[PDB]
Amino acid sequence: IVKEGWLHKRGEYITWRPRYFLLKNDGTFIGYKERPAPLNNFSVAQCQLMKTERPRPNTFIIRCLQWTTVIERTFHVETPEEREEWTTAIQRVTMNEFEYLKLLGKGTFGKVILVKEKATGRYYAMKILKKVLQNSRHPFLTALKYSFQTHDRLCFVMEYANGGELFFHLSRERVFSEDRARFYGAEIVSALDYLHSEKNVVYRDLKLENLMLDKDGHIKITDFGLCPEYLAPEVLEDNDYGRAVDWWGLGVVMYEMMCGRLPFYNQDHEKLFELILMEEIRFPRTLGPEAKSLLSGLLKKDPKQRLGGGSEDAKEIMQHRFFAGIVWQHVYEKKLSPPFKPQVTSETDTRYF
Ligand SMILES: Nc1ncccc1-c1nc2ccc(-c3ccccc3)nc2n1-c1ccc(C2(N)CCC2)cc1
Repeated sequence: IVKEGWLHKRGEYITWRPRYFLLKNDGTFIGYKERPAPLNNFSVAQCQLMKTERPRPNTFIIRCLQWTTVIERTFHVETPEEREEWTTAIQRVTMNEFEYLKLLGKGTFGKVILVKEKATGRYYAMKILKKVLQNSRHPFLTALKYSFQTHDRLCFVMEYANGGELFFHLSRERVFSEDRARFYGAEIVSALDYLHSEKNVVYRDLKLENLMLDKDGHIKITDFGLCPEYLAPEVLEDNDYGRAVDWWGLGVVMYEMMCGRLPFYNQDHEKLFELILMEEIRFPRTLGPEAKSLLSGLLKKDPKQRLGGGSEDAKEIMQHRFFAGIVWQHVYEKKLSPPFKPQVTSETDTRYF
C-alpha cells in the first residue's frame, strides 16, 4: 500500500460518490464503498494523468490503453495539494496494405473498419484510435494480427469472424435449445476462464452483441470497444467488482438463449435498474431444472454468493450439473461439434458481411 484515503469518483454508468481508494505497489488502484486476486483492469501501469478543473476544480483523470481499448476513470479531491499528493503517488505494415470496406463501429476514441488485406484477400477488423503485446493462446478470444501507428492514429488489425453475429442467428430462430446454449456457454466459459487466470483480466462486456460465430460455427468474443439490460448489480451501485461480473453476464446471455427473451426488461432505464437490483427472476416453466439452477446461480445479485464468484472462479461453473460430461481440454482445442454451421464456404465468404 503506497497511499490510501477517500476520493470522489464519477459514476461510470447511472454521478459523484465518495469511495475509499487503495493504491498499491502492484499497480492496482481500487475503491471500496467503506474503508475495507489482482486484476489488470484496475492497474495504473502505463496510464496517463491529467489535472483539470472541469467540471469541478481539483479534478483529475487517469487514462489508460488496456490492450486495444481506451479506459478512463475520473476523480476529484478537495484541494490542489491533495490532488498533487495522489498524482505524484500514482506516477512492418501500413494503411496502404488494406482495403476499407464497411464501418463496423464509430465512437469517441476512434473507429472500427471492415478491411481486406491486399496481399492475401483475407478479411480483418481494423481499430483506429485517434491520439510490447503477446496474444492469448486461446481460440475464442479475438487475436491481434498487426499493431502499427501513424502520426495521429493508433491502428490494430484483429480477427473478424465471418459466420454472423450470434444476436442475429438468435433473432432468426427466436430461441436456442438447451444443448446449443450449452455449446456456446462452454466456449464462453473456457474463454473467460483463460482471461481470468492466465491474464488476470475481466472482460466486463459479455453480451449478445459481443459474440459472433466463425466459419465453423465456433464462438468468437469481440474486442471492438470504442466508447444496461446486462449490467451487474454490483456495477450499477458502483462498487468494487471483479471476475464475477462476467458470470452475471454469462447468465444474462444464457438466459436469453434458452428463454428467447431478457431476464429483466423495461423501457425506462431507471425502472430497469430498479429491477436489476430488486426483482428476483421468474424463470419459465418450459425449462430444464439443471438450466434453472445454472441461471439462478449465475444471476445471484451478490457477487460473493454468485456461481463462479468464489476463489475457484470458473472451476465452479465448469463442474455444474448443466455442464456434465464436457471435456474442458476438448473445448479449448475446439473439439466440440458445433450444432450450427453458418452458410459459409471459405474464411472469405462475404455472405455474412
Ligand atoms: N483480445 C480479446 N478478445 C476477446 C475478449 C477479450 C480480449 C482481451 N484480451 C486482453 C488482453 C489484455 C487486456 C488487458 C485488460 C486490462 C489491462 C491490461 C490489458 N484485455 C484484454 N481483452 C479485453 C478486451 C476488451 C475488454 C473490454 N470489453 C473493453 C473494456 C472491457 C476487456 C478485456
